Amino acid sequence: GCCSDPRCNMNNPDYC
Repeated sequence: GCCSDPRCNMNNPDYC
């Protein structure tokens, strides 16, 4: 999903 964007990444802790 969002491994490069840390914001999107932190928004969805269960996934990358």
